[PDB]
Amino acid sequence: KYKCGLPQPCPEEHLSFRIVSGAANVIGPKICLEDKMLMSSVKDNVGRGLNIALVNGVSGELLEARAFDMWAGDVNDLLKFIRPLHEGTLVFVASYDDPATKMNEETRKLFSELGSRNAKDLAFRDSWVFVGAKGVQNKSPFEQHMKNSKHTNKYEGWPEALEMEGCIPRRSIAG
Ligand SMILES: CC(=O)O[C@H](C)C[N+](C)(C)C
Repeated sequence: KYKCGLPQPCPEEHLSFRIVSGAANVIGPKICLEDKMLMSSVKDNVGRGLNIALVNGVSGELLEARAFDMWAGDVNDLLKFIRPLHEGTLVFVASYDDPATKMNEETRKLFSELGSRNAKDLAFRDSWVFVGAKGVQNKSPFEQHMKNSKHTNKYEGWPEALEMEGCIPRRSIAG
């Protein structure tokens, strides 16, 4: 195993990452970058809702990681966290339990501008993992979504946890 437990390394200056979303309302998510856990139950920084790590796209430094309660939290807290990002900031997102109840149109639009295809349709108890970036042009290649649906839900009441891994190119110091 290589960085973050991937089966292959990420060469050419790329950042290795792995995200696992939550399982129902009992197993928290985790976000790994370059073999370091940005968010996990061991770091004790995850919670129900959206678990978001903001990362410098040049250095890979963690700027901040926070969980946002999407059931009872004020969505303006989430919005203040994700709106004023510098160009190239990477945005790692893992849902836990319910990512959607407090999401509003402004939040869906901002995630879309960060590269999300699934934010526009996110609904109660969906599973979602996503890596976006401030200034991305096309949609992100790192996004998975599972709808909360009784026919397919792994759990009584919730969809399965998602696992996503990959290699992210570094931004240059140019500019
Ligand atoms: C700038 C741009 O392009 O962005 C980056 C590459 C990141 N992701 C995550 C989206 C992949």
